[PDB]
Amino acid sequence: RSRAVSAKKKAILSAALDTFSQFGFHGTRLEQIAELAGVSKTNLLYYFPSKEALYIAVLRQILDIWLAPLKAFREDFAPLAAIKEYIRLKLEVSRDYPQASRLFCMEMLAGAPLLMDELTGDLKALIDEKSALIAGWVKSGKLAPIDPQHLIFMIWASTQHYADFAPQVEAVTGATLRDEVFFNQTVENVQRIIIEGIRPR
Amino acid sequence: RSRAVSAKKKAILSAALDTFSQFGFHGTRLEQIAELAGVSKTNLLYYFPSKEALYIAVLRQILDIWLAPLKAFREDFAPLAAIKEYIRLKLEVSRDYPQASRLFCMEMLAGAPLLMDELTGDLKALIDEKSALIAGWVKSGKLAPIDPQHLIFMIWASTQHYADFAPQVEAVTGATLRDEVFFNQTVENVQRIIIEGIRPR
Ligand SMILES: O=c1cc[nH]c(=O)[nH]1
Ligand SMILES: O=c1cc[nH]c(=O)[nH]1
Repeated sequence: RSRAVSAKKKAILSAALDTFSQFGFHGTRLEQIAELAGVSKTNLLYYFPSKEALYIAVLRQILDIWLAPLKAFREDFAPLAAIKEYIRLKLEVSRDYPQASRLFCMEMLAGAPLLMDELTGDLKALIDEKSALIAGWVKSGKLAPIDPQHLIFMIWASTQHYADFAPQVEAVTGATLRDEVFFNQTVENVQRIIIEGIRPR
Repeated sequence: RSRAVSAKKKAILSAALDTFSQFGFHGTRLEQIAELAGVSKTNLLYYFPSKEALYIAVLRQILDIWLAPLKAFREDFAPLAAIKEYIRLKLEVSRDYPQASRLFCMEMLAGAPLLMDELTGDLKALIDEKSALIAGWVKSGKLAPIDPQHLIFMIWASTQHYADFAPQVEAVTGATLRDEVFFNQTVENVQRIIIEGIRPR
């Protein structure tokens, strides 16, 4: 129920996200997340009883933000239209919450030492469910023949690139996703290549 | 053509790759690399005169392997044909050099503090050139109305994804790129999407 209690959790998690994304799992101290969140170690431990708990809690939060649109897919959506929106939402999150993207990525680079079993469990189940859905777009003629998972990965890869690889994107273009023009150019290009790449012909 | 020299340089670069990717730039000490490599610190310093130099060297290796195919591009090439093969080769290097790929990615996550000059200098310079080429194919009607820079980033993103997000790919797929049937499934699919997506119509 409680909004106060949620406000406090979100503050700890937000503070945690920022520290972890700078110092890493092993480099980060609970003492510092507490300082930045404006709460005591005791209070932090009361909500997240181990650094491992907290860290997993922030990573899960990113997944929920990311997977929302995909969880929202239903058997009778217009597929191409749904995918365009998913791409858009994913690029919005790369612009808005790039440190989220970065931490998730950091954890991957280390081998998902903490998040692995979460990927093999909840994530896989969710992807299996929506792969079937997509295969059914394919089976019914609404999409070109494409393997669902590689398509799902492609959306993830191509949208997260702009946060994760921002320094390189900036290096070559002079721009970041916070330039409204460049955001739009990016959305148009990622959408076109992907969507035209899966449009039925 | 000097036997023990060649061998030490390789021992140092490999030791450097492994150590940096565990502990990061600042977590690493030259002593560790030297130790791991079976050379003294002084010896190492003759091959590479600072920690910064060594680190740019390992990342410069994977940069040259990645870019090889792109430097190859010329005005008269069949554009689809060439993009097809580029995708194939990029995924090959994801299969074979995933640790190198991961380190490049980490440097990106860090803001590219140490690599920026390379990105803003030589790499930009190259991508500007090969952008012009690709820009050419589009102008002449040989490709769809695309922005070269973003097509290149999607190739990078989708192909490097299978190395950098390998645990997640395996998590949902049960496969890695070492599994031949998965490797081919990945290439066909990444190719199918990007290629169909940039085909002129
Ligand atoms: O959107 C998502 C969801 C899970 N993993 C990702 O890399 N991206
Ligand atoms: O393949 C490449 C080449 C340059 N930079 C990347 O990130 N990937």
